[PDB]
This record gives sequence, structure tokens and C-alpha cells, in this order.
Amino acid sequence: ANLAPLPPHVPEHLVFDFDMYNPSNLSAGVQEAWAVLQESNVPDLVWTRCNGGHWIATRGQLIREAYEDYRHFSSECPFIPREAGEAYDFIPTSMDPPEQRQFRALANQVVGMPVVDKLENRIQELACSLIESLRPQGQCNFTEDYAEPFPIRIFMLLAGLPEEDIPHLKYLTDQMTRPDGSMTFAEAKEALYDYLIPIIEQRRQKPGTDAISIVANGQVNGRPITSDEAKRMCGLLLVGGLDTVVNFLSFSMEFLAKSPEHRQELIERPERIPAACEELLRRFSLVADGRILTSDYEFHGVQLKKGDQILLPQMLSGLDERENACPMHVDFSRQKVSHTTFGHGSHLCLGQHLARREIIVTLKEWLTRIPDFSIAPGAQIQHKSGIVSGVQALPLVWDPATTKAV
Ligand code: HEM
Ligand SMILES: CC1(C)[C@@H]2CC[C@@]1(C)C(=O)C2
Ligand SMILES: [K+]
Repeated sequence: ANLAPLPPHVPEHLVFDFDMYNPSNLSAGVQEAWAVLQESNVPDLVWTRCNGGHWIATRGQLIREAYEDYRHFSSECPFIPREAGEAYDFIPTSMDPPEQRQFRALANQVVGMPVVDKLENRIQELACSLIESLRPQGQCNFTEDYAEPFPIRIFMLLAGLPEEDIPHLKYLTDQMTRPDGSMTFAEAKEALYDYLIPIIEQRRQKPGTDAISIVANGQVNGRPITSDEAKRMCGLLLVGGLDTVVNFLSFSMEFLAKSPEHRQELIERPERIPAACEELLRRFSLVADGRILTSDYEFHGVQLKKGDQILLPQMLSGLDERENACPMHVDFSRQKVSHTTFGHGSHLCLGQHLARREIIVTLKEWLTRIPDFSIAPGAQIQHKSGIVSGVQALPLVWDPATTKAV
């Protein structure tokens, strides 16, 4: 690990060199690896010298606070490392209130609740189709066989982009959240923009009903959105569509593959599925971005300097034992599932309704046709960490004789 020189204003007792891109205890699971930050030996707000050096709030209370106080904690540079957060210019995520407001409203028009209600039939259709297709095989590589195609095809459908462009696009979005060293954030971002530019141009000329057309021809601040602003909002839609639900689905199915009574519980009481979805969202939270200090500020006894970056792991809030008792235990009956999995503050996830729909549909439709399954014998499941964490591969196996078509 390459630790950056401790800045003079950071007390040595607050140092804890956690690498968000390669946590030390990753072998135990990614959420577990991040949960080490919540052990008794770690202060509530620490400084890691990894990835250029930055703060990390480890408690739900501080994460919520920082997310609410955009005045001190700006989204202008929300990604670690520094180079990534600076090149990051997505709309509305790189803006603080009140600017983000008009732009957030437009994005909502395209991925909001009404749109989800409108596409529910296609969502239901694809889920059933993909699963019925896998059902008689008795095995599947969940990440590539379902986790990826289900949410991504729905997104490409919503955006009016050919499914043929998925491989190319997914490689680029993944470079921004889980860098493999092949390219800088800026380069992955530019390439993604190169893809969108002609499409936006074209859809501004001849408007459609797809998400890209709606955004490109939308109104913000009483005037027409610019091509640049359109490109920046669409870049974000792509990332959210291709690299969020995709990863989350695999953590959930990995858990279900190892939990027969949890499976059977949803099978008998499908009305519990929405709660189970919420609990899985808490237990398998997977996003971690942050903010930048707009000025010198003392936060909970810690002196933060202007320009200091602070990671505010959305993932940690619900795993915080102060927020949920026995945080690592999955309990579908939890009277209160506290979490910030979809974020907190003015930038609360707009695609959260689409995400829950996809999750709930997956849970019901999978358990219906394939009620009994397990991880392939031998298989060693590996997780990966970054702005969005995921599962490398998820080999599942089952006896076709136990499955049932609908
Ligand atoms: C399990 C799935 C998902 C998770 C965990 C997730 C998480 C998040 C988080 C934590 C934020 C706030 C980031 C910040 O405050 O800087 C966010 C923002 C947002 N999400 Fe999601 N998201 C998910 C799926 C989606 C989907 C399906 C889309 C749709 C393409 C998407 C689009 C958005 C948008 C537009 C914003 C920005 C809102 C704003 O800046 O005002 N997300 N998401
Ligand atoms: C942090 C996010 C999950 C949120 C939607 C996709 C993502 C990586 C962003 O850039 C904003
Ligand atoms: K920036």
C-alpha cells in the first residue's frame, strides 16, 4: 500500500489506513471488510493515508449529518481519489443545492415512480423470461446470466439504446466505480461521453420518447437544457443503470443460496418480500462516495481543512450497531430497517423506486420457479470493492426436478 504523507493538521491517533478499493479483510465479504471500521479500536472519524489521503466517517450519525450539510460538505468533488472527484462532472451529483434542483426534477421525470409503474410489465416479463430460460439448466453463473442482463436490458429499453452496446458501456462504467488500472476516471468518462454525444445530438434533432430524448430536450431554469448538461446527466443515468442493481442482486442471491429458511419464508409469505428487500438493501449495502470541505470546519471535535475529502460510506450506516442491533444478521422481521443505502440528503437516489421494483420482482419470480438452489460445490465467492462494490462470480446449482414452470 502507498500511504500518502500525513498532513500536519491530522492527529496521529485518528489515522487508520483503510483502502476503499482493496479492504484488508475482503475475503470475509466486502460488507464485513468495511465493518472493521466500526470496531472498538476505531474512532468515529478517521483519516486514511491510502488513495491520496482522506477522512472516513464510520458512524451512521456522522454520515447522515455530513450528507445533510452540503454547505460544509460539497458534492463538487464527491469521488476518491482526488483526480476522480475532480473529473467527475455528472449532473445532478456534482452540484449542491439549490443548483441541482432543476436538474434533479428532470432526471426524476425519466427514472421516477411513474416511469417504473409504466415499465412494470416489461420488468415482470424479462424477469420471468430470463429465469424460465435458466430453470431447466440446473446451474448458472448468476452475475452474467441474470444480475447483469435483467437490470441492464431494462435500462437500455428505457433509454432506447441497443443491447449490442452493453458490453462496451458496462466495461466503461465499471472503470469509474471499480478502477482496474487500465484507464483514469477522466478517460473512462470521456469515452462514455463520446458514445453519448452523437446520440444526444441526433435525439435533439429528431426527439423520441426514450429517456435520452426526454433529458436532451428538457427544460431547466426556464430554458432549454444544453447538449453538455444533457451529456452529463445521461452519463450518470448510464452508471446508475449498469452498475448498481446489477451488483446488489448478486449479494442478495448469494445470501439466499445459503439460507434455505429465508428462501422458504418468502415463498410462503410473499407479502414479506418488500420488507426482505429493505433488509437485504441494509445488510448488503454497497455504495461509498463522499464530499469535499468547502472551508476549515470542526466536525465532532475533529478539525477538517478546506479541500479535505471525506468518504461518507452509505454502506456503513445500516451496519452500524448503534442503528441496528446485530447488524450482520439478516432478519426480515426487523421492526426498523435503518440504512442510507440509497443515500441521504438532497441527492437521495432517484432510481431507488426502479431498484426496489427490480429487486422485489427478482425475489418473487426466482423463488417461484427455483425455490431450491445453492452455491456450486467448491466455488469460492470473491467480492470486489470501490465506489460500488460487487461480486466477481456467483456459480449457482440446483436440481431441475425441484423447479417449476409457471
Ligand atoms: C441498488 C441500487 C442503487 C443504489 C444502492 C443507489 C445508490 C445511490 C446513492 C447512494 C446516491 C447518492 C449519491 C450522493 O449523494 O452523492 C444515488 C443517487 C442517484 N441514483 Fe441511485 N442507486 C441505485 C440505483 C440507481 C438506478 C437504477 C438509477 C437509474 C439509472 C440510479 C440513478 C440515480 C440518480 C439520478 C442519482 C442522483 C440524484 C441527485 O444527484 O440528485 N440509481 N444513488
Ligand atoms: C454513487 C452512485 C451509486 C450514484 C448513482 C451511480 C453512482 C456510482 C453515482 O455516480 C451516483
Ligand atoms: K468535479
